[PDB]
Amino acid sequence: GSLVPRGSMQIFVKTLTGKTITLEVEPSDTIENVKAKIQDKEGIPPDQQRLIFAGKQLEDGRTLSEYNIQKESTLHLVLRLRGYADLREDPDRQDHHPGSGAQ
Repeated sequence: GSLVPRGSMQIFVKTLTGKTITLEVEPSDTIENVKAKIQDKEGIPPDQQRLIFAGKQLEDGRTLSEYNIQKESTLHLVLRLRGYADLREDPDRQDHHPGSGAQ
């Protein structure tokens, strides 16, 4: 059971049962996008997923830069883990940008 990340982001996450899932971290990366990383590990829904930082749980969904919070260290956010990962058929899309280059 091993898969390769897309954003090359790795973090430490501990579930209630003890399971561990790799999550992405960044100043401009909020739980909104992070949900795509954790979803590939177990597939836990961010809508119900709980965010626990420094033992304190939260709910709001903002960036570390805007919320000035420390999530690029140790964060554990998992709701009723299950255990389901893979290398194929995972939550990941293309990070391309628009063109619009006329003469």
